Amino acid sequence: MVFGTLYTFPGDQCRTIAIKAVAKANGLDLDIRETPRTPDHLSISKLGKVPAFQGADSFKLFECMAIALYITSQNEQTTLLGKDKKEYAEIIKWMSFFNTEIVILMTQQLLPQLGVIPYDRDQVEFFANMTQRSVDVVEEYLQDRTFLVGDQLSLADLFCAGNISLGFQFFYGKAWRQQNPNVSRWYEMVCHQPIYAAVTDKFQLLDEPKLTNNP
Amino acid sequence: MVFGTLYTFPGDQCRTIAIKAVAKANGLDLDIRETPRTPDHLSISKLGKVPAFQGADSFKLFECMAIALYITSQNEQTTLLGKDKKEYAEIIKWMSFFNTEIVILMTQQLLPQLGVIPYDRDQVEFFANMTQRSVDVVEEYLQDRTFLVGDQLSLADLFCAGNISLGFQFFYGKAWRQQNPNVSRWYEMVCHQPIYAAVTDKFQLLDEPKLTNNP
Ligand SMILES: N[C@@H](CCC(=O)N[C@@H](CS)C(=O)NCC(=O)O)C(=O)O
Ligand SMILES: N[C@@H](CCC(=O)N[C@@H](CS)C(=O)NCC(=O)O)C(=O)O
Repeated sequence: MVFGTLYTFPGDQCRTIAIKAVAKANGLDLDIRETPRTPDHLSISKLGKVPAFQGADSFKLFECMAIALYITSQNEQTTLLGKDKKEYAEIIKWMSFFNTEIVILMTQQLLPQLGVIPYDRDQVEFFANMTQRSVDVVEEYLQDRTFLVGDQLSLADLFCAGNISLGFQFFYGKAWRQQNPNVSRWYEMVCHQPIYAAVTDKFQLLDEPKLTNNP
Repeated sequence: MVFGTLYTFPGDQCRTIAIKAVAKANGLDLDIRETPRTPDHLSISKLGKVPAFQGADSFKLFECMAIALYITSQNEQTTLLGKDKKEYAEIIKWMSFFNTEIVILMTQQLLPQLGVIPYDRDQVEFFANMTQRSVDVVEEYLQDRTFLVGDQLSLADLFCAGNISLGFQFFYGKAWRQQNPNVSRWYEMVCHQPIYAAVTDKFQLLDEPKLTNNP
């Protein structure tokens, strides 16, 4: 049967890819609802935030990290949560870092350029820079590393790749990829893992950025 | 011996209380460094962010959630990480929700009123409101609940109480506590748990808020 219901937006959302991916890998079928702010969604997330999740259980969850972790843990033989307590903590670290120091700031960089939140290039430039100095941490970390954590694919690879994909959809052109080769190489690798590619549209990179200022 | 080193600010910092508390409960001694941005701190957190942690191991960690979880997990008999996979996920949820939907917004409410980041009352009012509608989720959730997760104290109680304490230091006067009785009652309860009170200054609540606008 269906293991539960996941409320999200249409397509390949930054905070949802990794959740779909580990569900299909662990053999848990999800019903996907792509219409936010319905009574059943707000029953989980009173604020109407995506992603939100309800088990067939009807066990309720919000926060993308919690949903990803709960799904992943269903498989007591999983390989994706590290070898030992150290590596588990590293996975928590990178998930939390990508969710707060990259996605949040990149969103402040992006929304003004789409019209959503009010616009100001001096403010938009501030966030582009802060976003980039956080990504720089990852660029340098991945020098001579293949995976974020240990020697095989983990939930952090899938979750954080999914997060950063926002950057590859809008800002990260060939030029950017030239200055950020390790992140580019790692991202491109995660996106070609079967577990991840199974639940996403076809991989594709920008030539020119779709965005600079002003709009 | 010392289990490791924790870099933080002086006193009862929103993202550190819970880390000190579970360390002293699990019998792990920490060296506490209260001077940020030293070479050994930036060796962990290149961005100079607090909290950061280095084991005697010299296992390195940043992100308060990851540090709290790593310390807590050292005690394979711990009671603080829930009964089963459902409750573990609930703890992740509340930790992540408090860290992003409350502390982050409350910080945007606070900094302009202290001079740090530029000031604007229309913007400061926006964040006060968003902060409060996230706290409202917790107020309503705690109606007829004692603990955030299950029937006993958990890491989420300690971590999230520690987070929200920022609100009690600056904005949450007797008036506020009247409109938010469940959060007030729960917070006051966590702050009197020995594990938590052991590593904090003496509990104390505001009468009038220390802050409104303008400054
Ligand atoms: N702290 C949440 C953030 C979730 C979030 O903010 N989602 C956005 C979409 S990416 C949303 O649903 N916004 C609707 C709203 O904020 O009202 C998490 O980590 O899961
Ligand atoms: N995502 C981090 C946030 C840590 C953070 O931003 N800490 C603040 C103090 S509360 C800091 O150190 N700021 C210094 C800076 O940003 O340069 C976490 O959850 O641990």
